[PDB]
Amino acid sequence: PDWVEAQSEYLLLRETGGTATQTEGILERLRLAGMPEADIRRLIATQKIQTR
Amino acid sequence: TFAQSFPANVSYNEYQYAIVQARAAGFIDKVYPLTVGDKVQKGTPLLDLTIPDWVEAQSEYLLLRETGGTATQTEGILERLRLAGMPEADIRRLIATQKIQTR
Repeated sequence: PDWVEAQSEYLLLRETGGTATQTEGILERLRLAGMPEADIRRLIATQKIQTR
Repeated sequence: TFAQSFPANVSYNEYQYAIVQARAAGFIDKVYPLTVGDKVQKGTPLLDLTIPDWVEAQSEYLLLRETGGTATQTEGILERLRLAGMPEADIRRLIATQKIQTR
């Protein structure tokens, strides 16, 4: 579950057409949180919150 | 008159002793070819790790640098970094790159 809060926050900034400088910052807060760089690529590729 | 042979053993110098613990929690990025038994030398790479403990404060620094805060306000956030555990050598790579340090 840990990573979900920040994932959704990223997905709604994709909705509210946020800046690259703003969105990238949240992807980085995930890498540091321990999420797999691949499991992140999977996030962007489907705009879907990874849970399992 | 005496003449006795006492048995002895060769051992490691216990004044040349070092245990390498991580300053703060994190995960391992990669680990170099090195296992128990190998002969290493001062400077030999052990492992690369990512630590997100200090990141928040490093921003509190870069921020201070964009608004040109006080020199005493900068030494503050800075010495709080060395107090947090961040290595004096890795700090020089924060001021020099002007980018946060993670790995």
